[PDB]
Amino acid sequence: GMKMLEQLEKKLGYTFKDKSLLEKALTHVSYSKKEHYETLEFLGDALVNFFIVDLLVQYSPNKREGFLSPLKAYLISEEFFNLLAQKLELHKFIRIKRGKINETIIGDVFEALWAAVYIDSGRDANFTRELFYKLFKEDILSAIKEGRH
Amino acid sequence: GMKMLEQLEKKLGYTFKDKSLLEKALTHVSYSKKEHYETLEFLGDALVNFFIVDLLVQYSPNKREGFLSPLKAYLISEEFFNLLAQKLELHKFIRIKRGKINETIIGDVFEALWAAVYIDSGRDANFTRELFYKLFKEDILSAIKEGR
Ligand SMILES: [Mg+2]
Ligand SMILES: [Mg+2]
Repeated sequence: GMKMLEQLEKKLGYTFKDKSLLEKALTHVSYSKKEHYETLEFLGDALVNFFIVDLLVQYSPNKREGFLSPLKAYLISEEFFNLLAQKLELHKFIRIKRGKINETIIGDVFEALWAAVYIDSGRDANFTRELFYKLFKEDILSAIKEGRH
Repeated sequence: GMKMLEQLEKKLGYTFKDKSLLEKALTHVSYSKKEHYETLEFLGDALVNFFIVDLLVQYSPNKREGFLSPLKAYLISEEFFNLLAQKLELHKFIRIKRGKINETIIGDVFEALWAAVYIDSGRDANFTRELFYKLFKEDILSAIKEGR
């Protein structure tokens, strides 16, 4: 009946001050050239990279870089990022032209989405960090015990 | 603390609650197989990459990723990390046995220092990022505008 252009803030557990910041992260070039998520994703690349290795360092049974690197590569692959986005029904809110979206846009939007939240929050790394954990902390650890990649 | 640490802190502009936390970041495995900077370096790598890209995203006059990546590549270079490490004469505090300090090792310790700052502060990314800007934002800015 309702919820089509949004409901994702209800998934995240975060309501944006600036809606066009959430929009932008969900907007691919083909749909909008003025403002799309390219610059947000670049930030979100490194922003999310820190959220994950900060967990890695803490919960991995090892500690040595040799056992952390192959595990790190996995937890920050588009593939895994998809499994994290699926929990967001991300594909649903992306604003993309034509019928070819793909798995590359997704994780990237997954990337631009946590950078938008970051920036929305007034550059609140901790909060945003914590918002990220409430959603996928569970899943990352799990992925840490089974040892994938 | 100790008869040395205390000065790394005044330069850094931050005093640790955990003294051995800062030491482990300065300690090469050659000096202590048990507690050495390797894991902190893991953290601080992602940590430092974050602070710097954040500044990049913010102050770059060109936003196109095709413009961003390059300067970034330098901003995380071990060359540039050494530029920043010089600001606290970090080689002076590094713990190492049989063998000499390098720029690489200095870059690895730079990373490890910031992860330890981050952890010792209560895993406070905001505070740590600001301490990082207080010290280095000015050099990163002059840098971004193709400052040799
Ligand atoms: Mg990406
Ligand atoms: Mg390193």
